[PDB]
This record gives sequence, structure tokens and C-alpha cells, in this order.
Amino acid sequence: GHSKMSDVKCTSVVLLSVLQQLRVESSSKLWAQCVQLHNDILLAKDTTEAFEKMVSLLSVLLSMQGAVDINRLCEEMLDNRATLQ
Repeated sequence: GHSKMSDVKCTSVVLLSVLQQLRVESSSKLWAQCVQLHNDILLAKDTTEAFEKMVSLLSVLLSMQGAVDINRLCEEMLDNRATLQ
């Protein structure tokens, strides 16, 4: 059974077309541990602050994934997205 967001065309595509598109390469159960939750995150709040935070998770998670400096020098796409993302 689907917990939320049951067939809405672009469940498990949107964040793959943005984050892993260049940041995180391909196939990491590590990264997927947040790429799962992004699918549910689309109905978090409102279409902005939902999807926004769906990008948030992975940007923090990229640290354990292999990053040391990808917060601050990347906040230009999160904080200068939305002062929120």
C-alpha cells in the first residue's frame, strides 16, 4: 500500500532530474535513503515548501555520501532559492 503520493506521474523522477543529475553519481543505497523520502515529501506542506525540502535532504546527505564542503558553497541554490529551501 502507498503511504502517500499515489501515482502523480513524477514520483521518483523529479529529484533524480536535479540532484544526482550531477552531484551524487548513481546507485547509492546511502543517497537513496533520502531519495525515497523525497517522494513522500511532495505532499509535505504546499507545492513549494514540500519540493523545496525534498532538495534540502539530499544536499545535507551528500556529506555522508562523500562531501566535506557542499553545504555553504551550495547554499547559493538553497538559501538563495528560498531563504528556506
